[PDB]
Amino acid sequence: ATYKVTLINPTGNKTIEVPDDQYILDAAEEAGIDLPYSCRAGACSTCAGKLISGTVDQSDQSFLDDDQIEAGYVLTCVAYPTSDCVIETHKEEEL
Ligand code: FES
Repeated sequence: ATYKVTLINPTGNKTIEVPDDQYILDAAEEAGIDLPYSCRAGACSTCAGKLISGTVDQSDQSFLDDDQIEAGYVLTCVAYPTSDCVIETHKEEEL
Protein backbone atom coordinates (compact mmCIF):
# COMPACT_ATOMS: atom_id res chain seq x y z
CA ALA A 1 0.00 0.00 0.00
CA THR A 2 1.11 3.58 -0.72
CA TYR A 3 -0.41 6.11 1.63
CA LYS A 4 -0.96 9.82 1.59
CA VAL A 5 0.92 11.65 4.17
CA THR A 6 0.15 15.30 4.71
CA LEU A 7 3.01 17.25 6.32
CA ILE A 8 2.11 20.43 8.10
CA ASN A 9 4.95 22.77 8.96
CA PRO A 10 4.96 26.24 10.69
CA THR A 11 4.24 28.16 7.46
CA GLY A 12 2.42 25.69 5.07
CA ASN A 13 1.52 22.14 4.01
CA LYS A 14 2.43 19.41 1.53
CA THR A 15 0.97 16.00 0.66
CA ILE A 16 3.26 13.19 -0.53
CA GLU A 17 2.61 9.48 -1.35
CA VAL A 18 4.64 7.34 1.04
CA PRO A 19 4.88 3.54 0.34
CA ASP A 20 4.16 1.61 3.57
CA ASP A 21 7.70 0.15 3.85
CA GLN A 22 9.48 3.53 3.62
CA TYR A 23 10.02 5.85 6.60
CA ILE A 24 8.12 9.15 6.55
CA LEU A 25 11.47 10.92 6.77
CA ASP A 26 13.10 9.01 3.86
CA ALA A 27 10.10 9.71 1.55
CA ALA A 28 9.92 13.34 2.63
CA GLU A 29 13.52 13.96 1.63
CA GLU A 30 13.06 12.03 -1.61
CA ALA A 31 10.33 14.62 -2.37
CA GLY A 32 12.63 17.60 -1.65
CA ILE A 33 11.19 18.27 1.81
CA ASP A 34 13.71 19.25 4.50
CA LEU A 35 12.71 17.97 7.94
CA PRO A 36 14.90 18.09 11.09
CA TYR A 37 16.80 14.91 12.01
CA SER A 38 19.71 13.75 14.15
CA CYS A 39 20.23 10.10 15.05
CA ARG A 40 17.83 8.72 12.38
CA ALA A 41 17.43 5.62 14.61
CA GLY A 42 14.42 6.23 16.85
CA ALA A 43 16.50 7.32 19.79
CA CYS A 44 16.19 11.19 20.06
CA SER A 45 13.51 13.86 19.79
CA THR A 46 14.88 15.95 16.87
CA CYS A 47 12.59 14.48 14.17
CA ALA A 48 9.36 14.28 16.15
CA GLY A 49 6.01 15.11 14.65
CA LYS A 50 2.48 14.97 15.90
CA LEU A 51 -0.21 12.85 14.28
CA ILE A 52 -3.50 14.79 13.89
CA SER A 53 -5.16 12.06 11.90
CA GLY A 54 -4.42 8.57 10.44
CA THR A 55 -1.96 5.94 11.81
CA VAL A 56 1.72 5.06 11.71
CA ASP A 57 3.76 2.03 12.71
CA GLN A 58 6.83 3.26 14.66
CA SER A 59 7.67 -0.07 16.27
CA ASP A 60 11.34 0.66 15.57
CA GLN A 61 11.28 3.62 18.00
CA SER A 62 12.58 3.61 21.55
CA PHE A 63 12.52 7.24 22.71
CA LEU A 64 8.75 7.87 23.12
CA ASP A 65 7.04 6.62 26.30
CA ASP A 66 3.58 4.97 26.28
CA ASP A 67 1.94 8.43 26.88
CA GLN A 68 3.81 10.47 24.30
CA ILE A 69 2.74 7.74 21.82
CA GLU A 70 -0.93 7.72 22.88
CA ALA A 71 -0.96 11.53 22.65
CA GLY A 72 0.22 11.16 19.01
CA TYR A 73 3.93 11.89 18.86
CA VAL A 74 5.91 10.23 16.11
CA LEU A 75 9.58 9.94 15.39
CA THR A 76 9.38 10.51 11.67
CA CYS A 77 12.79 8.92 10.94
CA VAL A 78 11.44 5.52 12.14
CA ALA A 79 7.65 5.63 11.30
CA TYR A 80 5.89 3.91 8.46
CA PRO A 81 2.44 5.16 7.67
CA THR A 82 -0.38 2.57 8.19
CA SER A 83 -3.09 4.82 6.54
CA ASP A 84 -3.46 8.24 4.86
CA CYS A 85 -2.32 10.51 7.67
CA VAL A 86 -1.63 14.06 8.72
CA ILE A 87 1.37 15.00 10.84
CA GLU A 88 2.47 18.39 12.25
CA THR A 89 6.24 18.35 11.96
CA HIS A 90 9.03 20.28 13.91
CA LYS A 91 7.53 19.08 17.23
CA GLU A 92 10.93 18.42 18.90
CA GLU A 93 10.52 20.82 21.82
CA GLU A 94 7.14 19.51 22.99
CA LEU A 95 9.45 16.70 24.26
S1 FES B 1 16.22 11.66 14.37
FE1 FES B 1 16.51 10.80 16.34
S2 FES B 1 14.54 9.89 16.64
FE2 FES B 1 14.45 10.44 14.53
